[PDB]
Formats: sequence, C-alpha cells, structure tokens
Amino acid sequence: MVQPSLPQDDTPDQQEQRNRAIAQQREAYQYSETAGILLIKTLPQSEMFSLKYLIERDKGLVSLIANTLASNIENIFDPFDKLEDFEEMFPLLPKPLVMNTFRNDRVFARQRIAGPNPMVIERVVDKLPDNFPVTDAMFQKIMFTKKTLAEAIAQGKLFITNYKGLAELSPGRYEYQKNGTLVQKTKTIAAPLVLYAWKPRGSLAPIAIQINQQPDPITNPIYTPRDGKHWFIAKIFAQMADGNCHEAISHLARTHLILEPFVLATANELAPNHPLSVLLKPHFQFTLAINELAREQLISAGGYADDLLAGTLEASIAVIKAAIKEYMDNFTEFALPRELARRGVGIGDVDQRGENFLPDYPYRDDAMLLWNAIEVYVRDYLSLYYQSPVQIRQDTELQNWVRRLVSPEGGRVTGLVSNGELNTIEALVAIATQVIFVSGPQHAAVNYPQYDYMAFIPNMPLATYATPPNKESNISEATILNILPPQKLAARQLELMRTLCVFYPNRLGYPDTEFVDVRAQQVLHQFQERLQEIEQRIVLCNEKRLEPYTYLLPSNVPNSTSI
Amino acid sequence: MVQPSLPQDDTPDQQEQRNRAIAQQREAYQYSETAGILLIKTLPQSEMFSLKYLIERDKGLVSLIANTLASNIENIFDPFDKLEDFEEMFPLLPKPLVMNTFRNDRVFARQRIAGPNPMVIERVVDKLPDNFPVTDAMFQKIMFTKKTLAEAIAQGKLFITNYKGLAELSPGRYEYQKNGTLVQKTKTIAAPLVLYAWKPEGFGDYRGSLAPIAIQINQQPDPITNPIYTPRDGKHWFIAKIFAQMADGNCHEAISHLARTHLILEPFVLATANELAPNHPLSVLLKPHFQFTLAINELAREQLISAGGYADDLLAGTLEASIAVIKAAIKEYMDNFTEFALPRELARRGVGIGDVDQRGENFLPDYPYRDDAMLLWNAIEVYVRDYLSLYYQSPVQIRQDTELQNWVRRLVSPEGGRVTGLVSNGELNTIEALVAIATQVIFVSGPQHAAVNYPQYDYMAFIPNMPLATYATPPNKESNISEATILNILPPQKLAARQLELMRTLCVFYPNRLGYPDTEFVDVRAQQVLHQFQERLQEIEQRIVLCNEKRLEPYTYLLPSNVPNSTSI
Ligand SMILES: [Cl-]
Ligand SMILES: [Mn+2]
Ligand SMILES: [Mn+2]
Repeated sequence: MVQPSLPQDDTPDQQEQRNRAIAQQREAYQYSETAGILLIKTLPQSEMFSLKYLIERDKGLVSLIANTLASNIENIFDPFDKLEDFEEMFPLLPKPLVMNTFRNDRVFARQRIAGPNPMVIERVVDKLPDNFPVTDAMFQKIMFTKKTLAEAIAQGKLFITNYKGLAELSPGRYEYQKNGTLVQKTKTIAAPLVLYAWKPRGSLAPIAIQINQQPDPITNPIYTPRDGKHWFIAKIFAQMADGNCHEAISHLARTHLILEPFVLATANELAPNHPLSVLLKPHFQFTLAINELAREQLISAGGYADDLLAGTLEASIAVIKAAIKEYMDNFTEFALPRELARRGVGIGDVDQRGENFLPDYPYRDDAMLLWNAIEVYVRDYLSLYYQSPVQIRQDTELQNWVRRLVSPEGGRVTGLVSNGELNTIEALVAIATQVIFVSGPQHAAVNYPQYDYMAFIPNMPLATYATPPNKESNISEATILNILPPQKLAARQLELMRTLCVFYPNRLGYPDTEFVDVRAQQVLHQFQERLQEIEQRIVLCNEKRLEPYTYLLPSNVPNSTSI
Repeated sequence: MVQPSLPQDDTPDQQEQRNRAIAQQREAYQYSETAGILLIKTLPQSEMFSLKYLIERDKGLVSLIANTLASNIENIFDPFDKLEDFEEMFPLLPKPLVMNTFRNDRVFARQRIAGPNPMVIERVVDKLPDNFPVTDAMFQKIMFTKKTLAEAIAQGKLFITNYKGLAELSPGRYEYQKNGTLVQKTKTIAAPLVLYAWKPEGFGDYRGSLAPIAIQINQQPDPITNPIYTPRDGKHWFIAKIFAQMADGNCHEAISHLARTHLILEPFVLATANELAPNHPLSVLLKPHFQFTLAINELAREQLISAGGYADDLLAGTLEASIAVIKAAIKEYMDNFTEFALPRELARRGVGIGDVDQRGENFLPDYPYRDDAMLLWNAIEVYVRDYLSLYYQSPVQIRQDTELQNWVRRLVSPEGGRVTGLVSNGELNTIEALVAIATQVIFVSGPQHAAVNYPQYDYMAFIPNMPLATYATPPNKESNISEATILNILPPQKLAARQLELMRTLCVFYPNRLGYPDTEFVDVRAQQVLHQFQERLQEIEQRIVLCNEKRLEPYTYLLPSNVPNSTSI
C-alpha cells in the first residue's frame, strides 16, 4: 500500500518507479478505434469483469432462457396477433412499471422528466419552430382556454421535444427466410416534434405531435389528443424517437463512450499512487469491459443496435459519434446545472413568483442532490493533496493527462480546459465531479429505467415498422400491430433491456478497496453519510410525488458505468 | 520473463524474490471447501475468464434464448405429448449425432467405447457377478449360438458395465404447482448391470462390434420385480436400455466428468500456486494447462453442485447423494493416483493394449477412446520428459528442489488435496516419477476432459438417448407398454429443456487448444520442445483422420484440433 502523492514531491527513485509503472500501463492500455469511436486495443485481464459480475450476468441470461420457455412469443417476423399479447411477455420476469398505464397522456408526458431519457425536453422561448405550425385555434381547443400560444410561451408554460437529430437517418433494413424465399423489408423512421404544456397537482401534458419535420396538412399533419387512435399512434412514433435518441445519444454516447478517453488517459498518464488516479479508478470499474461488450454485442454488425434501432447501423453510429463530439467539444457546458439551464429547465428557470417553470422534474432534483454531494466529495479529497494552483501546474502527470485528453487521438476533449492548460484546483474539481457524476448517477438515470419503460414494447418500441396511417383512415388493432415491432424483434428488445437492468455491479461511494490515506477514508466516509441523507430526502419526496422516482436513490446508483 | 531455474541454483537475493512471490501467491490462492470438496477461497482476477471467453459463452447462452424462442417446448413438469417432440428441440441448434440411430443396439453399445463415458466397460473374468444371474439359455438365445457363458468368458468375449456405484443413491425429489396446489414427486433410481459380447463376425461385414446381451435394471435380482431383460423383450428391452443410459449419464457427470477431471485438478492448480515460484520450470510447464480451470470450477460450484443448480434439477439422486458419489470418486482417484494413469486404468478394466488373445489381437478391438487417448498420452509423455530433462539431469536436483518438495507435501497433505497415492516412500525422489505425474495432470486437463466433455451434446442433448434422470418405475415385464409409459419414464418438458441448456453450454466452444499456450516459453530450448510437441500433434491428427476413415463411425473428440489445452468449460 503506497501513500498517494504528487509526482513533483517524490524522490528521483520514486519518480523513476512512477514512470516505469506509467510505461507498463501505456503498454497495457493502448488506444484503438471502432468506426471512429475511441476504444481500447486489448482489455487487460485486471480490467475484466469479476467472477461475481459474471455470475450475476449469467443469472440474467439464464432467467431470459426460462422466461422465453414460459412465453408464447415465436421466432417469426409476423406481428403479434393481439395487442394484449405484449402484456404476456413476462411470465417469469418483473412486470415493467409502465405496462398498465402507458396509454395515459400524463404517463407519456412524465417520461420526459422521469423516464429513461429525461434529457430532451426544453422550455419554448420566443416561438415554436416554423416547421411546427401549431395554431392558436389548436392550442385553445386542446387546453380548453382562451389563452393564445404567444401568451402561453411568454408565461413559460410550453415545452417541446424536437427529434430533428433523427431526420437524416437511413431507415434500417431487415430480412428473413419465408417459404424458401428471402423477404426484405425496411423500417419506418420519424423525427417528430412534440409540444407539451405545464397545466397547474400540476402536471405536464402533451399538446401536439407532428410525426415528421416537414409539415403538410394532409400527409404530415399536427395530431392532438382530439384525434383518438391517431393520437395514440402519434405517441408511439414520438416514443420510438425518444428511444432512439435515448440509446444512441443519452445512454451509449454520453455515458459509456465519453467515459472511455478518461479511463484510458488515467491509465496512460497517471501513476498508480497519483491522487487523481486513486480518486477516479473506483468509478471506472468494469467500464472498459462493458464498453468492449458494447463494441462486440451492441454496435456490431448483427448486434442489438442493428436489429432494433430505427436506422441502419451506419446511421446510428453517425448519431452516436455526433453526440460524442458535441459533448467533448463543450465538455464543461454539459455539467448538470449548465445542461439543465441550456434547456430552460434549470433550478434558476423560475417565474415571477420564484417558482420553476417545470416544478415536477424528479431527474433534475435528485440528480442535483447527487451532483452537489459529489462536488463536495472531490473538492475535499483533492484539497487533501492540492492546496496551491502551482501544485496543479507542476504536476507533470496531471498535465500529461489533460494533454492526452484534448489531443485528437486521446479523446479530442477540446472543451475540457480554459487557456489551453489546467491551472486551478477548482477547474480540476469540476472535471472530476463531472466524470464521477456521469459514471454513477447519470448512467443510473438513463440505464436502469430501460426495463420499466422499454421492455414493455408498445410504450417505447426501438423502431416502427409501418408508415403513419392517413389522418382520416380507420385504425384497427391490426394497424397498430403492424406499426409495432414483429415478435422476434420485440423478444430481442426485451432480451436487451433485461440484460442491461438485471443487477447493480457496484454501489456509489462504496469502493472495493479502502483508501490508503486515512484522510481520504474520512472524506469518503463523509460522502457516504451525505449519500445517506440524500436517500432519506428522496424517499420523502417520493412520498410526495405522484409516482415515485427511484432510479437516483444512492442505494440504486452504481459507483461506475458497468452494465 | 525470468529464465526458469531450480530454486537451489539461485542466488540468495533471487531466492528471496522467489519466496516473496510464493508468499503473495499463497495470500491470493487460499484453500476452501464446499461440501467437503476442495476449492479456492476467492478467485484472483488474473485467474478469471478472459473477455474472448466471456464473449463466446454469452454467444452460447443467447443462442439458447433464440432456440428456446423457436421451440414449442413449455415450462411445465408434464411429459411431452409425443416421443417425436424430443426431435423438435433443436430448431436453431445442431442436431445431436445420436438422435437418428439411438434405438439401435449397436449404437447403444458403442457409447461404452466412444460415447461421453468410455470409462465403465470392463472385460468379464472368471464369472459374472452372482447377483447377475444370466443363464446359458439367455446367452444362446441372444447370440444364436451353442456356446456357453463359461466358454465365452474363457475366450474373453464378454464385457460388463456394473453401475453398483449408484446403488445407495437417495432419489431426487421435485415439486411444482398444478391448479393451485403443490404436487410432490420423486425420481426413480437404478443401478443396472449390463452384459455385452464382442461379436467378431459382426453383421456379416468384415467388421466387429460390441453387442448388448442383457440388462438387469437393479442390483439385487428377482424374477418378478427386477428381472433380466434381453433384446428379445421388445419395448421392455428399450426401456431397460433407457435406465442403463440414465445410470451411465449419472456416472458420467458425477464420476468421470466433475470428479475425475474438473475437481481432481483443483489441488494441483492450488499447489502450483502455493509452492512454486513463477519462474519454476514445473509451474511454467503446468500453468498453460490450468488456464480458466479455477474459474470454470467456481462456475461448477455456483451453478452445478449448488442447491437448485443443474445437478439438483437433472441428476438421479438428491444433491446430497450426487455429492457423496462425486467425493467418493475423488477420494478413490487421489488415493490411487498413479493407478489412474491411462495405461494402468485401461489395464485394470481388462481393456488395455496388453489385453490380447493368443492371436495377439485385443479382446476389444473397437475402442476409439483407447487408441486416440493412448496416442495423446504417449505424445504428452515425450513432451514432458524432454521438457523436464532440460532442468532436471540428476535425481539429486529433484530431491534438493525445496519448492518441488513443498509442492508434493502440499498435495499429499489432508488440507491440500489428500493425494496420498502421489509418491512412494513419502517423498518424490526421481525425475521419471515427476514425468509420470506431470504427464497425467496434462493428460487429464486436456485429452481426458475433452473425451468426457465434448460428446455431451451429441449423446446427452438428445434426451431419450441419455436422460440424466428417470421419472417412473420400470414397468412389469408382462405389462403392455404404450407411448405414454415411455413418456412418463423420460424427463418432463422443463427438465428436458434444462438438460439441453446444460449440454449446449458445456460444448459450445473450445476455450484453448492443446499444445498452443497464450505465451511462448522464454527458454528457447523449452520452446523447441513445445514445437516438437506441436508437430507430433499434427502427425497424430492425420493418423486419427485415417483411422476414422476406416472406423464404423468417426471418433472426433480426441483429434488434437478438438482438444483444449486445459479443463476450461
Ligand atoms: Cl480434500
Ligand atoms: Mn449502460
Ligand atoms: Mn467440463
């Protein structure tokens, strides 16, 4: 056990040992790339999943074998015979929480603030997009009000999800053997705009849905809750969009994959007894390995992204890389408070009374608790070792860490640092706070609702398989079943979500090995106590909330992105 | 990294470093036990499965999800509706090779010499067991001959599989909910005796084959409740074969597979870690053949011999009974370790290469496991001798190797494996004794485990050929047998599904390959020895390919390209 220390404070012998360890780690953690995504060349055996991990994962897969044995779903590309069949896919699995109430407009809307992807909704200011021609008459008919759109917008009552980021997807293709002939079909993509309003007990309510980006009163009209089944179908497409942005942007890109350069830089530039390495590595546990499983089984040819998502694998990969690049180029701007403020849903986005324009936002409140607790944690921890900015500046290993991260072949994190150089303790506190928050809380918030909201296929199908029907046509059960995924791909989606949610590989603030520094043990203990308080506070709030939001309870938050 | 060296040949500083490494290894490889079975306390991360291994295993399990999705089998304890339903369990999996011909008496018999458990059959000497009252009239009726039992025995024509090792099994219990009430049922135990005869004339072709003569389903004879069945008994003979196959499968998994490959290897891995320096030549020789062994044995503890695991669900006895059988097999093996070397093990069953008639030909000429396994044993023996002779020239080096002597003492000790049959005179004193030991360990880890592990899918994933348990009593010899009778004897749908699941996972890929370690020997002489071993393995592969061109059916499980480097699945 070696006391952590800054390299400039070590002896020449100690410094040479640090440099030898760094050389060996650079040999073991080499940089590689898959379709432009930075990954590791060869996973070190020390970075593999543990035996315990493998036992839990295997338990999940075997449970899926049993559940499939007890299920009546078939290995065919036909639709389900009945919509009710979707509720019979879980004979030996937990029932997804959204299953009973997914048709409800409020349950649809609340997934924007407490579902798997609570990262899209933004407050409308000035006007709606010109390609989203919602009219005063529509708004007044829906809200049963005399208020106009401009008055609602001026009051901060209107919110929007604009899935334009999917407009350029090449639709995915699928094929299968039927009666000795190969059948080839194409998925139907959509990039909807969804208008919500805060209705003051107060609830977020869906107002309008335009399924595609370019308006037309006949072929791409604005649907409202007054359009019955058509409205229902509209929501499906909206949900599909929210799913594709969830997996490509919010889950894979902006947790799993943007963490890879930080793990690799930590190995490539920080000695084992560097305080920042000691701080961060518990929050990298199994991250490289789970990202190798993402390479092998998710974003590979024939994998889950190919099978399930709306676009071709190439299109999905394009979306992922764009999300990564925007995150890295503006790293500091994706800190939780700034990210919330940029969408107009931060804690400072209040009306004249001081009340938030979006008062019900469980992800925001709980994630803010976790963010501030983490910030105090890394500030005190780093204060144990950095007292003057000169120690930051003269830490050659830390400087090489930054330089590796912003370099084009080390992650290209051009938004990581100001003035081209890391110079202050507080900037490092922000960096480490954001890394730890992403690895634990954020990944928990986007990963673990996947089963409750996405293993029940009709609530959030990862692709749609037929075009939106004409606004005047009659909608039968067969129409909806033809839009929803066929049996085999619904099975594959349940398979995926169950594997991604089966267990918690670790726990936030509880590393496998204690800190060597007793002072660091104290700071970590304080972090654990604060997590206890946060757990109690969230339990209280969940007593108050319309529905409990459990995904950011500290006991449900892993220490690292690891599943 | 370091050139391999004996510890007494090192400087005091180098010896200090060896002792430090051994101390840390002792801290990381601690001894533990589950139900009296020696295992590791906590697996070091360096001993975990690799990422590639996990990817392959996950491919297996997901493929099982897909095959289950495409199948019509249900999650119920009801029997199948039709026997043909057992042929429908593989819509997205390879068809087990035995499936189409499992009813044939010669296919049943040849699994004694080329199936998953080619380890039970022995040549009958002097007489049959007194509790197995086969008569001259039965033998003459089935063989269509005037020859007597005594004459056939004197000619070495008769062989037997006696499953008395299962006679004390407590039958396993199972239960389930049907119409809102709990149904509790018990499996049926059998410990059969099976009499075979070698037919040189065969079927009129210039070939020979074992043929089944008689089956007594249980050990204590009775003309009414435990009679001797023969091929003349129609459906009753088919059922008798089902019970004999169930017994052979239980002995296979408990004795031949789990006990005498996986579990007897654990003390050698642990002793290598606990007593041998990283640069010790014996450790460098043995560790490639231990890759993933501790890990897969932790999976065996967790998912096989655990409560609710595969052994609890599928095997004939209770989990406690199966564990008793496993531990008895382990103890006999360790007590007579040298006597379980392949040539000696074959000789003790009267089916060794020296078991020949007056014409020089073997009493059991058709024994693919023996032929190919002998090739691999001899090749490994040459490899081990030539490797060890690079480091041990005179026996004094053996005796003065403190680490090797500690390795032996650890192995023979009650807490380190109880391998009381490992050495003579209480001490390892000669080079050739270490050659025999290392040869046997490598043979077990690679070839033997291959021979008992990889036929599991071809012969045991088709349930009716070898069900791991039977679920009804053998019908009375005079009773009429319907399809529902046989379906009630065969496993219910859920447990048949579980058996397919298991066999598929156990046979889905090769974690490594015999003679191809992940990292080369630093000693160029040792690497040359290894290269010669690889060329010998290619020669053996071609020889086996020719033999298979001449055999009744190919025997592929001991092709060196199909033999892993370690027991690892
Ligand atoms: Cl023992
Ligand atoms: Mn994840
Ligand atoms: Mn095995």
